[PDB]
Amino acid sequence: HMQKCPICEKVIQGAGKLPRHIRTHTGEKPYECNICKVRFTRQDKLKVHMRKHTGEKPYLCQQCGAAFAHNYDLKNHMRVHTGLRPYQCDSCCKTFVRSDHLHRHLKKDGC
Amino acid sequence: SHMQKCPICEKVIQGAGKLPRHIRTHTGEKPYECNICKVRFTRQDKLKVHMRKHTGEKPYLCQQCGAAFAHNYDLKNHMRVHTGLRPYQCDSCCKTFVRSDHLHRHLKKDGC
DNA sequence: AGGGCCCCTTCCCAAC
DNA sequence: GTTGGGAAGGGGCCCT
DNA sequence: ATAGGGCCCCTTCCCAAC
DNA sequence: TGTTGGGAAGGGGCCCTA
Ligand SMILES: [Zn+2]
Ligand SMILES: [Zn+2]
Ligand SMILES: [Zn+2]
Ligand SMILES: [Zn+2]
Ligand SMILES: [Zn+2]
Ligand SMILES: [Zn+2]
Ligand SMILES: [Zn+2]
Ligand SMILES: [Zn+2]
Repeated sequence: HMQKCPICEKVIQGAGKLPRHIRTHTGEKPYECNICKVRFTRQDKLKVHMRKHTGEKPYLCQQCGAAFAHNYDLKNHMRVHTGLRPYQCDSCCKTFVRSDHLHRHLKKDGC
Repeated sequence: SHMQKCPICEKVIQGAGKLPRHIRTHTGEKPYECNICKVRFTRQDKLKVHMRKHTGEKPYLCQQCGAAFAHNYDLKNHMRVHTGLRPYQCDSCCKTFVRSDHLHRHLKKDGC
């Protein structure tokens, strides 16, 4: 369930997820694309890469017809139609539409 | 409880008794206050470091020249003039840096 | 218990 | 100054 | 044999000085 | 302009004491 990496000593969660993390140290990339033969450290990244060769964006917006490569990217897009800005800075009260936009504002100062 | 997940951000915090310290990063609580300048701190060890401003203590002394410094990074920087050593080196560039964060922002800033 | 698969985060940087 | 696509990496969840 | 406080180490970060 | 660097923020290991 939880284990420390023998190289970086950071805690890795999830059973069987340690070899995947160690590949970020060793750099080994077992999964290879059948077309461009670019190698990848993880299988889910290679699967996403194969869609780049076809241009497939399977997740479509119901309102504007916009296509996205990831289903969670489509949920981020729905905020354009709903106008919802769920992230807010408790010091400024300024709102954002993505979490990293709020994270960028907090690491600054003078706010 | 050498390892525990924070009840707020669900991230793993290591070390016994280290969770309330991490919780204060969420709440902003500053229970440690310098009684001279009234500046508040979230951690006791950060208060001790701040006390050196008033005591003038420079506990980091060089073993060769004997110069005293207030922070460990001052001594490490000062050791460079005794050595000439630049300790951090990229391998996809063989470019040399003086601090660790200089190498990190070089491996993540376009370029090579 | 470990493999797919997906969700989620920040970082970079460009379009706007 | 705001938005967002791509990518790296971590963790939850399902199934066999 | 153990848990918590103190203490000091390390890192990346912003961003200003050089 | 690029490079250097001071200090903040935060996480983790070691030691001492109960
Ligand atoms: Zn590691
Ligand atoms: Zn390919
Ligand atoms: Zn839409
Ligand atoms: Zn704000
Ligand atoms: Zn937390
Ligand atoms: Zn003070
Ligand atoms: Zn010296
Ligand atoms: Zn390089």
